[PDB]
Amino acid sequence: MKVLILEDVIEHQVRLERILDEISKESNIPISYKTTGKVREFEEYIENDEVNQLYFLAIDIHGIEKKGFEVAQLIRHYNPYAIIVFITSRSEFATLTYKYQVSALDFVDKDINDEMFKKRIEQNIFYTKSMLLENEDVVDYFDYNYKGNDLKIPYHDILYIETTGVSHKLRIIGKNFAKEFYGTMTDIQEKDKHTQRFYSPHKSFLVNIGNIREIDRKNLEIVFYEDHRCPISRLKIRKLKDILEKKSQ
Amino acid sequence: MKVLILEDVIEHQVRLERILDEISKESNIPISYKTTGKVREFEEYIENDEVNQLYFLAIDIHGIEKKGFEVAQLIRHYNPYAIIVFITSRSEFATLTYKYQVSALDFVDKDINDEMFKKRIEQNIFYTKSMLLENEDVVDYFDYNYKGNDLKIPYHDILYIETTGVSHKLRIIGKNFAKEFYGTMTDIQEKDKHTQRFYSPHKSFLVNIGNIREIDRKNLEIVFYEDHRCPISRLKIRKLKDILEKKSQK
Repeated sequence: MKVLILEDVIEHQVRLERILDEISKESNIPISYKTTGKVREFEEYIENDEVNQLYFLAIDIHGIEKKGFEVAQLIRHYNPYAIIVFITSRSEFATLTYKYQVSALDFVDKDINDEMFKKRIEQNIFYTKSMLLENEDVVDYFDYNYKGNDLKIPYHDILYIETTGVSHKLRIIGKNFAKEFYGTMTDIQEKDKHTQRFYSPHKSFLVNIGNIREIDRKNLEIVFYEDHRCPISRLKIRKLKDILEKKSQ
Repeated sequence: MKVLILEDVIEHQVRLERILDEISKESNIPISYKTTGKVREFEEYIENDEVNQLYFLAIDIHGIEKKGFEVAQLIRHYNPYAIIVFITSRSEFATLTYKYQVSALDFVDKDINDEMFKKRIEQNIFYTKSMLLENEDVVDYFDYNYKGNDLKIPYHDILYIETTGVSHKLRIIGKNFAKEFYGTMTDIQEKDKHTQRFYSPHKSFLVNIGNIREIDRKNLEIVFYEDHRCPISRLKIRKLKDILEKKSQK
């Protein structure tokens, strides 16, 4: 379980890294952390973050009050599946979270005693694991785990998956979002042989059947809901999909 | 989009519903709301029933404080990335949403003026629009097929269907667009016999029942939500259109 921490104070940096290691041994779940006080270095961290990433964000970073809210908006803007948890001594800002259009899970006051502080961040780590893990009650969600690297996003928000120049990496593209994750296109197809939620119209494209609205025969394109004529389909590959698509009833 | 509202007080239930329809016309967003006072009736629309996009909730329901949190916990249990928005008079419970591990988008106060309230409701609807993909699960679409030629476009985007010079071809008229498709006006009426979303006010026109605002008796025309009065209605057919509007939309 990869986690990201933003803290300008060395005192609270050590404190959270200590509690994280205490939980990792007690709850028997592996936790890997990356912490920085510098915004620039942490901006490169969000660039190479997990799909459902847990964030431990401060607010008053290097004399700039509400700086953490600026990076929270930035994290949410690009990743709509992030888990933003605030950790600050500026307790009065709990009201402001909503005004920043960020769907934050928790707001932890760092002035609380270590015993209750451990219990506060415990809830957030436990929520993340229990959410990502299996769950039969949850609706049709796309869960894909490739060599430790986990993913869990709804089939509704998935338009298509395309290959990348980098080995064992794929790019999931949706509405107002695009993200790179570890995995192979052959592995998803082997797991979707019965579920049948995806189709490969191109050697480098893997579309979501549920979001195919129209097919452009003349331009060799696939039109998604809200006119996303981005993936290109081959004329010979059209025959198989069209019969499968028209058999909706 | 589909929105679920939980409110026991009628005074505040109708207040939000009125504002939901007001922004629906002003920002051309189709909004279909479901309001219930009882928790058991609201839980039914979540666990045993299918999808919804936005969830507006109260906290103090039928004398039960923090009940809104308990039911919000149920929505996040079934949908971990749903959009939960709180609407309540109890301002103090704002900092308490984090205790219930509910990832709420916004906490709205009920004691604030209707000017700032409509603007705060707007923000949550504009958020849901830019987030969720406009597919079959968000709104109902006009799925038409005629001798191999297929057309699948949103119903709210259609104002009226205008006839064209070339046979077995018709044109969709929108507030910003114009799309040509193959089909017969008689074949649409034959399929929309149970659906009843299209009316024929003229031999050369087929108007969408939903986007109509007014029926001009003086100039014998049909006026839509925006100033786009182009289809023509006749006195011979105007009587059935007038009663069908008052019956369905009330």
